[PDB]
Amino acid sequence: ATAYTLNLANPSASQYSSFLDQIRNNVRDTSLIYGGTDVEVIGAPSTTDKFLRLNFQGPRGTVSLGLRRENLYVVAYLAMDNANVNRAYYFKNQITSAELTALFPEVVVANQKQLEYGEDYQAIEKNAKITTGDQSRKELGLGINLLITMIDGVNKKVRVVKDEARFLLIAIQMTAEAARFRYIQNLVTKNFPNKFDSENKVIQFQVSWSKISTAIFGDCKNGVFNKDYDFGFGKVRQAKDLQMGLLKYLGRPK
Repeated sequence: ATAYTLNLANPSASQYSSFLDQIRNNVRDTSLIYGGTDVEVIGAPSTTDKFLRLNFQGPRGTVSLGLRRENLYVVAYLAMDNANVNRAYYFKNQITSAELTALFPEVVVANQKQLEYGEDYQAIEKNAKITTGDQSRKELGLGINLLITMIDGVNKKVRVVKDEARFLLIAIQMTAEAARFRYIQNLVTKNFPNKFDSENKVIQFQVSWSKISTAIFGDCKNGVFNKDYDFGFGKVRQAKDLQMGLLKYLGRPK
């Protein structure tokens, strides 16, 4: 229903940051305070407003992303094919035809296609056909200019799973992940708008969202963890050092 647009025609660091804040502010429950921190926390699941639409506006067209408001998981994407026909591709276990019709009204039922692979990084990465290093998303790098290049691969083009998968990897990280982790946001704005190398720390943050959220929710007092934690990149005792942007909903603080 609700939609936010990122103007990639005339991108600026401030616009990107405000865009992420709009996502955070949309899904958060301001009454939720985890571990005595000021970090935004996603609110309880809604049965009336389940999805959020993100529009990547470019000079040659617009590609859209659909995310679940309850956890920021990707559910689908919209892009015009080589015949300028709007088409929506979705993950079966994430959304239905009726909901997809409401999310992307410009796409007719016949043009709704269920993706052949899973929504997890592993499944998408295998279809991305990355041939160097560990062959994971880390090998693609990050950045505004990279996102623009990836969009060109799906915008008004014949669907190629390799290009589609690569677009999803970058789009998910530049939106959902950047919303959750300020460290990721800061890397993007620091190198704005250039493409740059990703890091082990970037991946380490992503795989430990739940662990980090659980730690702040139930083992943290006034921003200080009750015991040292290590999520892969070193010992942390203060939640502030994690530079979190959005915590997973785990219920209300006890």
